[PDB]
Amino acid sequence: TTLKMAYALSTSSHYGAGAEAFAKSIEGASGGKYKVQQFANSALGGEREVIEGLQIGTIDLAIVSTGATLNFVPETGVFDIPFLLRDLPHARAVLDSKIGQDMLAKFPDRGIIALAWGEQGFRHLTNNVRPVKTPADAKGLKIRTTENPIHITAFRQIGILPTPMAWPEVATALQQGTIDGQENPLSVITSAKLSQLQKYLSLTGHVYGPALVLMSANVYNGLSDAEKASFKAAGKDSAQAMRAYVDNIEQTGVEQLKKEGMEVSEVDRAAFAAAVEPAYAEYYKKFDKQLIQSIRDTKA
Ligand SMILES: CC(C)(CO)[C@@H](O)C(=O)[O-]
Ligand SMILES: [Cl-]
Repeated sequence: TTLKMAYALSTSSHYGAGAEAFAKSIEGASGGKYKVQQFANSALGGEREVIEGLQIGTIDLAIVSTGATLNFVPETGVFDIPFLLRDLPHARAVLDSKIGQDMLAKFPDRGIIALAWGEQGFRHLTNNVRPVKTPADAKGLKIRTTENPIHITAFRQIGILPTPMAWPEVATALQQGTIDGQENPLSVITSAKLSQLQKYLSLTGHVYGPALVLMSANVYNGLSDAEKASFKAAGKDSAQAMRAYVDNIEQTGVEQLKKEGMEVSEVDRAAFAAAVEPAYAEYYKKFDKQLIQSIRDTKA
């Protein structure tokens, strides 16, 4: 059985590393009973369509951001609150804990199996208009966001004009100048060639970007208990490969982007965190305050 695995970016990206690790894991475990064929570079559409495909069973596997997943499992949105997950060790500890694992168990009610929390890293603001050194500098910029309402609410707080847009639209819109910028981690800014589309980078690190390794219920439900365990294991191997890719690009990424001609600014992240904090008025209408505190207090 050849399973079809979709993702948005190149085979040399963190998604590619994750998909390759998944493929090797399941092919080895299954003695070749299951093989993975990769559909990179958004060939099967935007992430929303990919998730819809898993629900119907036309796509078997995927690695996606949390850009479009709140339309399916809104409860996970808590992880998308700017500055809540503080750094890579904290984010990983939270997602690997019962807090994160309990969230994965919410997907099957929607016809989706969530095998593991993978990773993109911390998202940064890019644009074509001017350097952004302070939150004031960002006001008035037309910045593309994902479809994620938690992100959109945050950016409104510093006067950004957000335009939610699926990923396949972004390069064209940047070139056309209908949006001034976007935000994504070093892993994406490098692998998606955004230095060719964006003059300025500010290292806001405003939110951790998780990823999800997903599988169709169609396929998963058909498996034995041993086979289900092997897909969960491959999910974990995929997540580890993504985290290792991120650990590496976090060391080299800014240097790479400067070489490619980007003007990179460090910022005072505490100023940005303070500027977006009033959005908690909205977040507390969606998420339990005690869950948010438990995330804060998760160690490591
Ligand atoms: C680039 C991306 C599709 C990766 O999942 C996502 O981070 C997004 O939509 O910005
Ligand atoms: Cl897991």
